Amino acid sequence: ELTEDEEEMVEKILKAHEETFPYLTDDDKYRLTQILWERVSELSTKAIANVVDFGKQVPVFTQLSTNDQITLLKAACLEIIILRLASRYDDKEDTMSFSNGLTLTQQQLEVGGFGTLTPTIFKFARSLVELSVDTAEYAMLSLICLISGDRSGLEHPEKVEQKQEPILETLKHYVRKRRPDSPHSFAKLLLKLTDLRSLSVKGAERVLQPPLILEML
Amino acid sequence: ELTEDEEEMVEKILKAHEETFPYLTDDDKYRLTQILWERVSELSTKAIANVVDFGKQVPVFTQLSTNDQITLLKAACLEIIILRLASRYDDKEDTMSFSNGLTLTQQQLEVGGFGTLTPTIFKFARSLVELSVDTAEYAMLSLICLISGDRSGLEHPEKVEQKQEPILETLKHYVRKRRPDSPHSFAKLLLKLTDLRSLSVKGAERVLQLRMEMPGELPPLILEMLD
Repeated sequence: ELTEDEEEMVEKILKAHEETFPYLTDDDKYRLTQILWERVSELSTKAIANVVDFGKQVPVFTQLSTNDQITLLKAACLEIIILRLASRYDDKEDTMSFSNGLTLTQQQLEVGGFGTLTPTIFKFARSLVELSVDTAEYAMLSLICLISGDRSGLEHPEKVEQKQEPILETLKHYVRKRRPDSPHSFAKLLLKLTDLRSLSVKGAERVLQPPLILEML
Repeated sequence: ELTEDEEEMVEKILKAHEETFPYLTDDDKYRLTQILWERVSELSTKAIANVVDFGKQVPVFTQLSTNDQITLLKAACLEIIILRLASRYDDKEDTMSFSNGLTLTQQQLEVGGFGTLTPTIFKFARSLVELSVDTAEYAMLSLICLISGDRSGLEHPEKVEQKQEPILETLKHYVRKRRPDSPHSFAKLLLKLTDLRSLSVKGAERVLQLRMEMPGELPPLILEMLD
């Protein structure tokens, strides 16, 4: 249905996601018993560590200068974690899941450490489900976040943009193959990257209210 | 060590140690004159810092999750530093010497950072000199400490274990090369790891009291590990 290279790209990108963001409800989730943002903060360390590994597993990124890898990961990290979190949203049950299996309702999150943002997080995640976004799309779309040539202070921003160009074409074709009917689908998907930038800033604000990892040279 | 891979592995692990643990008596060691703890505690930062580098530079360790790297490094950091500090124990003069060259005596350390542990540290270090332990064997034991499947909270403890096994076999053959006469030396060297666990757990207890109840809590890499 699609180029041979591209299908190679999808699989490598998917596989990189899958290896560093395993599937859920096999090794089931749990719904909590009882105000408890302790775990949420706990899982942050591991969550970021995994996004790093995601990049290690995708030569393209591995092609880039070590400085640029750090710069892009620094800038991308929270965006990709949010996208992952959205990825685990359960439409049926109106819940979100952490990599541990901890599963929480919107209201439980509002009261805990997710604030007034929680509604806007859920709306976004719901938006992706309307667009029938799949694991492959989540992965590639993250990689588009990672390899973004507008980050401040890159050594070779032009190189970064070059590396980004094939994933963009691949995403387009994959989306087209899943959605031959709807020519709007690709634009809609990328513009959720815009949503994610804006959402990311707001989420970061609430983080306030990686030095061992940074030692990667 | 037997296979060409093993001899290679020794060289790699040895090299990484040397790269992160420079030789001493050259940039010679010196004794100040008269208190000392601040001198000791500052040097902690580098000491930790180099162990991180040791991990950075080493076969296989890099292969595993970023998480597991972090988990193992936190877990193993004090054991490796104690082992390193033992390497520099001087048998004639009864001294332990630091990065800089600063060299000290058992009593000085008792007043210095070490306190009640100091006797048990020196006992241990004495024990390693008896077994005639060399730089390469020190480097292997550090990685073996590092690559340890038993540490709590690992993502893939089975892999960490599998990654450990060739280094163990390699250490064995190397020990066999150096000690054809006594075949129980490899067993003896392993049991020193069990000593170092116990020694390390006591070490941590002192670190917690001393650093927080400290004039200066710094710095940024150093905090994360001990925590």
